[PDB]
Amino acid sequence: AQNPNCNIMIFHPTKEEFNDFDKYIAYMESQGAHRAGLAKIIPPKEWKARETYDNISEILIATPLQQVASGRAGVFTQYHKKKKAMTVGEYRHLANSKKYQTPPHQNFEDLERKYWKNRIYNSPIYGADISGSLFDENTKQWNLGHLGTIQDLLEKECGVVIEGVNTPYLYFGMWKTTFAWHTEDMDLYSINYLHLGEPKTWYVVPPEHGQRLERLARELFPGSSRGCGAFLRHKVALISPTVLKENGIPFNRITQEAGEFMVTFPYGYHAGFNHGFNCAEAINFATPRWIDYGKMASQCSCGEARVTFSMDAFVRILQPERYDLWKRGQ
Amino acid sequence: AQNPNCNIMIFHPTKEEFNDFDKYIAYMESQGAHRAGLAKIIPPKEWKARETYDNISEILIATPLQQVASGRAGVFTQYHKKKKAMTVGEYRHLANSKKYQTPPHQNFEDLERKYWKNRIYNSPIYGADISGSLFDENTKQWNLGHLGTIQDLLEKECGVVIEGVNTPYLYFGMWKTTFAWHTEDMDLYSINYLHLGEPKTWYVVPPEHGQRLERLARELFPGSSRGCGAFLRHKVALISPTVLKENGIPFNRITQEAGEFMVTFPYGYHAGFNHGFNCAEAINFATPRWIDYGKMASQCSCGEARVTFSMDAFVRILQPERYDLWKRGQ
Ligand SMILES: O=C(O)c1ccnc(C(=O)O)c1
Ligand SMILES: O=C(O)c1ccnc(C(=O)O)c1
Ligand code: NI
Ligand code: NI
Ligand SMILES: [Zn+2]
Ligand SMILES: [Zn+2]
Repeated sequence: AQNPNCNIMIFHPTKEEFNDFDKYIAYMESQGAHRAGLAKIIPPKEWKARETYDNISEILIATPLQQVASGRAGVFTQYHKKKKAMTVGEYRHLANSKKYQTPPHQNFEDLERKYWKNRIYNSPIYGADISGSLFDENTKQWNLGHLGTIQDLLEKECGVVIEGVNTPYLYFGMWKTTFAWHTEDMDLYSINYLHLGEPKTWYVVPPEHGQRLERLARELFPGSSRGCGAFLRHKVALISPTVLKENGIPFNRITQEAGEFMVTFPYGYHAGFNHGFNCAEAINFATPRWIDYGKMASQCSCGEARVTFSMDAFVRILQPERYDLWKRGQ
Repeated sequence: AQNPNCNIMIFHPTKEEFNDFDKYIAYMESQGAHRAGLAKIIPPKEWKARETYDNISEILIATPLQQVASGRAGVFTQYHKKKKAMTVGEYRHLANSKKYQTPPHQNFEDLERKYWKNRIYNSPIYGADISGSLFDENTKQWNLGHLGTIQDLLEKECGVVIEGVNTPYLYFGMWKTTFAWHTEDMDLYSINYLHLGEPKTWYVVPPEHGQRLERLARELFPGSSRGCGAFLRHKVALISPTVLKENGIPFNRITQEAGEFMVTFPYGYHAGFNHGFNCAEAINFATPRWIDYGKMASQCSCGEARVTFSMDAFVRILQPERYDLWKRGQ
């Protein structure tokens, strides 16, 4: 078996290999990349997402989110407090202000230490889940707005036509902005491109060990667990690498820099943080190998978890026994 | 000047002419098609949207709408009463039931007479604005899920990058289901493909005469006009061809059949009805010629008009003086 230790693999496709997206995902999996839950892909030197990022300041962040923490430094939850709308230009200025700017640091490891030591004592503001794309329409390779849709994948594999659409989202981050431990909706794949700015550090648990993370989370957030059998779907819980190590949870970490893609694989739990002002674009996607994961995906039915229009058909077709209960939660 | 009488033109592109969508829209306009407000395009015989429609019955209509009329036979409003969810298979069975099925009729003109005589005395159920597509992903020509986005058009023309996405919608209709007099959001173009089933009859006012329709509507719906300076944006008012003729309003009519495209042009008011069970797909789009119409588009700020996520950026960039007032309405 390839990649038995479940290491995060890094790929350097040629421009020829960068033409057929589906084919290259399949290639990565043939080398065992999916066992880690996360892979990095560095585009060929001839490739670019768009010409420049000089004209993005007028994009609106309609609902910036202030991420307020509760708990202890290595085990905490965060809630999202809505703030007034602001443009990307205004947001960038805020990110670089004395209150919010990245501190002096020696290297990525030093900054990681500072993050886990000090995150809970600040409340950074995140510009998340903004429908849109920064890929040029003329970019034909790995354009996240031009991927095959999940609805078409389900139709091709299972023969049923369903409603729903599948479009990309933008994320504008600043120092200490945080994404909580989660898998994707319906345990889909995701792909994330860091367009511009400072790095993003990722943590990931191998899909074959996801249940170990779930069990620890139940122990560490006992009230939350009693409230919902799938509370990690709420995307609010953080556990540090030190605490994961203390509890023997298998995981890996890697830092993504501007110009790099990350792919998360079905049922790969991940979490992470931004180093400073940046912009990323992400979208979910499916392959034939996903279908079995979709059929088995846990669901939140307590009502807390956010849910897109497209989710209904996924649950309806792949999980008909769970559909009525889930629908009541929606 | 081409097409000075503003007649609805019908086009028969060859398979070669069907390759470049933008180029063919520009060609139609060079022949004066836009002066009518509406054009029909019959695809080349070699073209197909998808292989079959045999597997669409499991699509969900989450919120079917019962269209309840008030007023008189030729001048009425309709409101939408929400009904329980049903699949397309269930909806098709309902459309064909004795209560809702198309009556016996001699030809399209006979059915049109019956529609305007009897519409208000029934309340048909419409499956409208369902995000999704029935085009095969391998259909490369005139695939309504693969058009250039409005956001990219605005960026190309005016140099500013904006948030937002632009995806198609499905419409499942039955006898007497009705679309009220309206122009598109921001006076955009639209394109409509009738995938399957019974015909759709359209009425349209030439863009150069849109104000004449607005003035008559103010006279015929005086309370509505007092409530909102752009109340046709609410998409609830119907005026028959007989009443339009009585009041000297220039208009044209045409019936669309399965397998045919209709394009509406900026500020072309249109209305119409379905002949029986059918399914259509539609999306808005822009060209460089649209920008001046977008800048001048009326807006509803009374709060009634529905508004997509994408609308914000359009108003923000093209109509900054109106943005604050419009935003309060949203
Ligand atoms: O905020 C991010 O960068 C991020 C990373 C991974 N996943 C998500 C998500 O919402 O799935 C968001
Ligand atoms: O219901 C339709 O077929 C239809 C036709 C034209 N326009 C619209 C619309 O919502 O713009 C809907
Ligand atoms: Ni994620
Ligand atoms: Ni319309
Ligand atoms: Zn829950
Ligand atoms: Zn209004």
